[PDB]
Amino acid sequence: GFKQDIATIRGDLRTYAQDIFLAFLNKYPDERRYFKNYVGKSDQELKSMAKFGDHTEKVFNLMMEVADRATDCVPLASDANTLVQMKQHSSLTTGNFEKLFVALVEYMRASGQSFDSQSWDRFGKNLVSALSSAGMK
Ligand code: HEM
Ligand SMILES: O=[N+]([O-])c1ccc(O)cc1
Repeated sequence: GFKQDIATIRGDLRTYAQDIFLAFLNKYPDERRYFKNYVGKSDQELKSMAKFGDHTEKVFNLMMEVADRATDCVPLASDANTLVQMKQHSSLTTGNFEKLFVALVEYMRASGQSFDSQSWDRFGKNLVSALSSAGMK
């Protein structure tokens, strides 16, 4: 289930982080805008860049901490608040997050693997709702 999926992702965090983020950027290419140093680079080119891997790992690390502190896929209001208040997120809406979680849920379905995709779908919805509540537009 959802706890096991956190263990699976954490187990190979850099590979899942890159694979899922790239699925996100390729599914929603206008999102590439917020990431000026990833513009005009192939998946392969990006996976060779230390800093691409480092930033995606830090994002998915924090995402896995928020997932782990959640109860029945409902995140803490304080985790939501952390995500709205970070300077790096100051020009984002809930739609940016929605799209990430649509990409994460589609990756999992398309994976060979028994991910609890419906739980990640629900976690994404709950987090987008909590982010709104904490004042993100
Ligand atoms: C659960 C979802 C997300 C989490 C946990 C998260 C977490 C983080 C973290 C930890 C950083 C700092 C990275 C570092 O210093 O290396 C960061 C930066 C950033 N995040 Fe997010 N983020 C999320 C979603 C998004 C989304 C959906 C967008 C845009 C569509 C976004 C845009 C950015 C940008 C532009 C930065 C700064 C530049 C960069 O580090 O690449 N984030 N985020
Ligand atoms: O998935 N994301 O939103 C990300 C991914 C990588 C990054 O450096 C910043 C944000």
